Amino acid sequence: MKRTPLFEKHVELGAKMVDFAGWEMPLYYTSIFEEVMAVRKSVGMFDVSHMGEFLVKGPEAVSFIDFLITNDFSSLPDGKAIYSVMCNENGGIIDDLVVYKVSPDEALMVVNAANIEKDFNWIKSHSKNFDVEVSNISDTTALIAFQGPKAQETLQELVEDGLEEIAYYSFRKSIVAGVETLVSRTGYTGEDGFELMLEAKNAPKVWDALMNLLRKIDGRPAGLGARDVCRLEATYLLYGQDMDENTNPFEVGLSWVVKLNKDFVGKEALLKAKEKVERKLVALELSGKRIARKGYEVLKNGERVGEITSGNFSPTLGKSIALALVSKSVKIGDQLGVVFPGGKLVEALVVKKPFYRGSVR
Repeated sequence: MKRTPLFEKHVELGAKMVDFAGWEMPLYYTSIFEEVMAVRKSVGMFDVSHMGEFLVKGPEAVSFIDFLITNDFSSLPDGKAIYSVMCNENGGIIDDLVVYKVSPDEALMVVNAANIEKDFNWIKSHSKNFDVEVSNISDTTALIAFQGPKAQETLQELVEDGLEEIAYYSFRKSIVAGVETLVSRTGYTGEDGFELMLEAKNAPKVWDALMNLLRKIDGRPAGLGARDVCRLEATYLLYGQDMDENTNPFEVGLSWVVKLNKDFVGKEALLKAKEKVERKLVALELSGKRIARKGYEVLKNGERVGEITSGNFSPTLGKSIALALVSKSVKIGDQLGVVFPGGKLVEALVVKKPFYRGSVR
């Protein structure tokens, strides 16, 4: 499996390793629940160096990005990032991502680990008519997520610039624990927090410095187990589980990242798609302790209405929770049934999204 520049650190901390998108990653260090608690109460630090980063440099960086993504990038000012999806000609989601507008001549794209190759090939196969050069810097770049209600007050000590100034989804080049870092107020937890992008060679030192601070505030390093629990609670999506090329943005609650007033790949397909949205992604709270998994059939009074996309147990709400892609007819308050292996039906209630809103700005 692929190894992050922090692999040795994880093993040393005694984390239980798991395979994620071909990467050898920490499922947890102590326990999934203790790590989720850390994120919800103090600080949870995640190694997300498996994420990919692409650089788009050139006079037409802005137009190129605006052409590739569904969200409006042509308006973003320097130092601002944007969440979006990138669609194919048929409106299918190739991947969701975050693009940083460094300057009119430079944009940075952070994409999902499992999609680095697919994404990069797609982006490069579309740079032809744009005065830009696209490069993949993933191989030498690391990314650390410092998340929690106490993330800022804890991290400040090591950052030479004021974190307060950095607004939600804004970023700034600064120095962290003595190394150049691209610091953004972004996250996947539902709590306040930042992501620290840096040269892979400097990841070990930054991680150790941060670990030092965590022990002081009773925070903790957090693995993929806690990452999935927190993102699901926050009701954020995970490409491949909740959406893929067989779903368009409107079907999974991402209409807000699609701006049809501009031109982009998949535009025409999406105009038509918007006219007939036949599916939706709903939040479910199941009865019992069993966790629903992707693919489990979801029924309404005995008739199929869709299927589970993501499932897990939320210690924050003390409930088995799930996301499910179902027919447009399903509404909040409905009593559904989830078919577990062996045909066992488990009751589920449709609830308003998101399950939980923390300290995120």
